[PDB]
Amino acid sequence: DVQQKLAELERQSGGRLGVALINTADNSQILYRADERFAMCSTSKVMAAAAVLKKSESEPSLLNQRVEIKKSDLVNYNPIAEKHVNGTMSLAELSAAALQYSDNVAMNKLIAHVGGPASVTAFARQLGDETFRLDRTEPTLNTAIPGDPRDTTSPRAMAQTLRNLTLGKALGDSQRAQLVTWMKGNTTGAASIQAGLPASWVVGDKTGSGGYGTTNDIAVIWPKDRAPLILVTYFTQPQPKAESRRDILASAAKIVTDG
Ligand SMILES: *C(=O)N1C[C@H](NOS(=O)(=O)O)CC[C@H]1C(=O)NC1CCNCC1
Repeated sequence: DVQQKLAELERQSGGRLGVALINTADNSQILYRADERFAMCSTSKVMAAAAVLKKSESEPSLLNQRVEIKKSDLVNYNPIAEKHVNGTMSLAELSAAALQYSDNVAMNKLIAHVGGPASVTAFARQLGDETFRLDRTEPTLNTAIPGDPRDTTSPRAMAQTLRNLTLGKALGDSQRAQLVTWMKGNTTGAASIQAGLPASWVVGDKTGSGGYGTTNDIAVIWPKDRAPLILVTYFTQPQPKAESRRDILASAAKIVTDG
């Protein structure tokens, strides 16, 4: 059965695997270590962008507001922001960069705008997600030290929240659509959950990686002519310098779907 297959995959992987699937056809779930904490890494960018979208509902100019980019903002991973040094990007542009290029400067500007990691966390609490915690900014939020609760959530909580954000009513109509549009346009993701699904299925996802070989993906999935699914696959390893294992996420996706 599905639980045995996931346990076997986890054993083969040598690490710790967390899965939560929500099938909106029947409100059923497939859960594996779904209440354990895992470091989110770049998957936390979805919540930061959603927090800005929420604020924009009462401030219609917000997505157009200009944010300065300076050398001092640069970190290491900034493919979009590094092209606008001494200029500005709008909050919409920063959201797109964070979600589609995983730019870490862009994430930091979303965090700062809403008031910092504790404000992103407070947004999650307002949604009814009492598990999510964003503690740090980029780049340090990705350390993924085993046993460290900073910058973690559980698969169950993140699946339920991603469902709320992309399919439910957490966000206004325009803002929900915007988040879905951004996630459907991500430039990565094909090697993770998508690699375990049929070619025809439509996916909006956000990946992440970090210390301890942490390899993550969170997705909303539209199978052909079926109600959507939400899938969270989090994975981390014992060794600080372990390499990423996107194949494990693909394999988990294949196990928990009928595709
Ligand atoms: C997110 O987890 N990131 C951002 C960037 N893109 O990876 S993706 O998987 O999101 O596409 C690089 C990996 C990761 C990240 O921020 N890693 C840190 C880079 C700086 N050193 C510490 C790890």
